[PDB]
Order: sequence, then structure tokens, then C-alpha cells
Amino acid sequence: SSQLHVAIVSSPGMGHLIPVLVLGNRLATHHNIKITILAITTTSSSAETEFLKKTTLTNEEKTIEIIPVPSVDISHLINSSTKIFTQLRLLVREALPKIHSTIASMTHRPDALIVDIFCTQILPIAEEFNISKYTYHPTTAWTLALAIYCQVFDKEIEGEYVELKEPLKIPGCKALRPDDVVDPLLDRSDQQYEEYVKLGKEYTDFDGILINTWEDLEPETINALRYNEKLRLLLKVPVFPIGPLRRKVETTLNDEVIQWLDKQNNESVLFVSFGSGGTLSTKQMTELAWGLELSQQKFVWVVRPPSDGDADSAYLNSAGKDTRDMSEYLPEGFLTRTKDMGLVVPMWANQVEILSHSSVGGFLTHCGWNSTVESLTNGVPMIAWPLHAEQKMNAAMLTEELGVAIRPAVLPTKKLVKREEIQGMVRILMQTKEGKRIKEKAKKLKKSAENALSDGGSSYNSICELVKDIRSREL
Ligand SMILES: O=c1ccn([C@@H]2O[C@H](COP(=O)(O)OP(=O)(O)O[C@H]3O[C@H](CO)[C@@H](O)[C@H](O)[C@H]3F)[C@@H](O)[C@H]2O)c(=O)[nH]1
Ligand SMILES: COc1cc2ccc(=O)oc2cc1O
Repeated sequence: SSQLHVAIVSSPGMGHLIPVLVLGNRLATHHNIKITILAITTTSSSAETEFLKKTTLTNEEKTIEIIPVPSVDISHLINSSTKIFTQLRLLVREALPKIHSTIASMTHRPDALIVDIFCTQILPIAEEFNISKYTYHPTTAWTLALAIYCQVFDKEIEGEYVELKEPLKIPGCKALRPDDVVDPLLDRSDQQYEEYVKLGKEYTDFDGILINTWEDLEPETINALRYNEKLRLLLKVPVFPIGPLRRKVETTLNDEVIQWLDKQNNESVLFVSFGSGGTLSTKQMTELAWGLELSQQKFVWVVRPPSDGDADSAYLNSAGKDTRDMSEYLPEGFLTRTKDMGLVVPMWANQVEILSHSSVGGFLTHCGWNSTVESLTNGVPMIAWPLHAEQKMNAAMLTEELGVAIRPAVLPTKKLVKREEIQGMVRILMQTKEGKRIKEKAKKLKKSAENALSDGGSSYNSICELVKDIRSREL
């Protein structure tokens, strides 16, 4: 049983860097493996760096070591209109020569390479050194089913996916409304559509796929991935639901937001955040402002400067301070009026400490998967406000299938959410009986997910499975 060494590669972002850090911690801790993390990082991030601090010094004895990898300049392959998907692909691709050397320099060669959903293009580095290779899909199995099967849809739709009148039926799974298609499928003539479709096929060339979900949450989709005849003509490797994997709450006391929360009533605060990436569009930010206020509900609202372009176009940076005081893009005297009723928090906040707090009763989220899982594992119900990526599909699951979120009658992206509607949703969630029923569903998923990670039970075992697969391949 000589000790394993697993390297994990992370694409730039935060939704991407975090679940890797978590995953590495999970393995190093519970399954006595040596982890090394190759975190690719466009050093324009601020958050990423400060993050990477409060972890490496918490993971010294832990036998985790984080090697950061700076992405090369890709400004010669992009413009104002190149998407975040494509950017991300190109960064990792251009970084591939660097990883290559980084492994080669390692003394203890890794026995297994686990790569992010965006580092699928590192396959060759593992193929070269003849190491086991797995990809880590940090989101829903439903989206992984879409990716995989998308190579088929590509060859039997013709027109645009958004123009379709019938839903796209992934074999064996929940049918996808044309409106809830992930960003890359919104336009077929775009570079990211072909990148997406390549991603789908790249998944099949790994030795297995880790997913940040659990059997109890999305049963059918996983069963479809394992046994569905049409799908399995395409997939042909193990899946490993190892979730839900989230960060620990760190006992940080000097935080002001917390000190504000300590003065509040239980389950009395709506928490608002559009994740690490997302921004609102000035009008939507205004309507949201009035929503919170008309609601007469206590709130914490992480706000960032609005933009009437793409919500996600910030995604890559996150290290720009600028000269626009938050009181610019908020309504006149908003922080005067709402003081003692809410908290506007610029740029960033301690999301896991917040969501774990007694006074937080609700969460208006963008439906990123790590945010969602942070919500569900604290049994916090949610307002579903998808902006980009696969969040439309996640919101679809959370509202329709799992029943732990509410949402506006039209997608925010498709039409403005007026302040009345917002106020309405906030009151529903926080203060109506429907509110409390949704909260209970959330608390049941909380317990579900507790059993998933407890010894025995789905996700724990799927790790022991993965490790056994590694150790058999060591052949
Ligand atoms: O103020 C803040 C805001 C966020 N965070 C943390 O950063 C992560 C962002 O949440 P989420 O996974 O939804 O991230 P995001 O990168 O926006 O989503 C993309 O990346 C995700 C990949 O996991 C994907 O699911 C999604 O569809 C993509 F759009 C998550 O771990 C939060 O706890 C924080 O600490 N403080
Ligand atoms: C635009 O950005 C993203 C798009 C998708 C689409 C499908 C998926 O399974 O994951 C994604 C992760 C992303 O960061």
C-alpha cells in the first residue's frame, strides 16, 4: 500500500480553483494520499492570491503542496468579443508546455493526474508519462450528460438550439428546454461552440470522471451515464460522484459582516451574491436595489460595478479596485435609507461563513454550483438568478426537480426583473409558509448530502473506488 501521489490541475477562476483545493484537501485528509496542485492563474485576480494564502499555511503538515502556474499572454488570440469559455481554453492550452516541465521536474512522479473541466487539454502530459488520467467536472451530472451527448446533437439539429420549439432530450435524462442551454450552445457560429463540442469528446479519453454531486441528488442522470445504451456508446468509462465537496468554514471573527449578522434575528437575512464572476446591468441593479427595500427584509448584498455587456466578462480578473464608489450605481441615498436594515459589501465576502450563520435565512444566488452546494449543505433556500455558464440548467434543477429554490417567471437574462417581482420573491422566501416548506426541502438535501460523505454512502465510497482504480492502473 505504498503511498499515492496525485497531481490536480486547476484552470483560472475561483469556481475552478476552489473545488480543486477542496478536492485535494478531501483526499489528503481522509484517504492518506500526497496531493500536489498545479493551479493555473492569470495573476490578475487578487482574490485567488489571498485565497491561496489562507490554505497553504493551513495545509503544511497536511501533505498538500500548491504550485501556482502563470498563464502565458493570449492577447494575440482574443479580442473584446472572445468569450470567457474560449479565453479559458486558450489560457490552459498555452500553459501546456509549462505543466509539462513542472511534472518532469517532480521527483515523486504522480501516479494519477486529475484535471479540471478546462484542463482536458493536458491529456497528452499524462499519456506521455503513462499516468492515470481523470477529469473533474465540478458541476451537475446533467451538464456532463449534455457535454458528452452534444456531439450527437451537433449532427442532427441543423439550426440553432435556441430556435428549437421542442426540448433537447439527452438520452435517459431530464429534457432540456431550448432556453436553459448553457452559454456555449447559445450561438453555433461562435468559437466556443466548437470548443464545447471538443470538450464533450475529450471527456471520453480519460480513465474516469469525478463529479461534484451525489447519487441521491440526481439519481437518473448518473444511472443514464452508467447504463444508458445510447450514452454508453459515447462515454465508456467510470463516473465518480464524490460530492458535495465544499470548503470548511474558517473561524474568522474580525469580520464586520459577521459582527453585523450577530446582531440579527435567526433566519432573518437574505444573502445576495452573483458569485465570483457575475455582474448585473445597471437597470437590473437598480430594480434589485428597490426590490431590497420594498421587501422590508434584512439583507447582505455583495455588489460589484454594473455592466451592460456580458455578466461574466469580469470573471477572469477580480483584482480591479477602480474609482467608482458603490454609492454611484446604487440609487440616490440607498445606504442612508437601508442602513440598519441591510449591508452593501463591495466586491467580495466570506460566503461560507455567512451561509453557515444563524441569521441567514435565504440566498439570492446566480446558481453557480459551488455557491449552490454551500447553500444546500447549510440548508439555506434560494432565489435562482442564473446569469452565465450552466447556471440556467442548475436553476432548472433546483426549482423544477429538487424544489429548493424559487425564481422569476422569466429568466433575468431574457427580460428585466422588476422591483415588485423581486420584493415579492424575497418576501415569499423569507416570510411565507411556502418559504418555510422550501427551507425544509433544503434541510433534507443537507442531511442527504451529510450521509453521502459520511463513511459508507455514495460519495465516500466513490473515492475509495477511484483510489482502487488508481492502484490497479499502477500496473
Ligand atoms: O463573494 C464571494 C463569491 C464567491 N465566493 C466563492 O467562490 C466560488 C464561486 O461560486 P460558484 O462556484 O458559483 O462560482 P463562479 O465561478 O461564479 O461560477 C462559475 O464556476 C462554477 C464552477 O464550480 C460553475 O459551476 C458556474 O456555473 C460558473 F459560472 C464559491 O466557492 C464561493 O463560495 C466567495 O467566497 N465569495
Ligand atoms: C461559459 O462558461 C462555462 C460553460 C459551461 C457549459 C457546460 C458545462 O458542463 O460547464 C461549463 C462551465 C463554464 O465555466
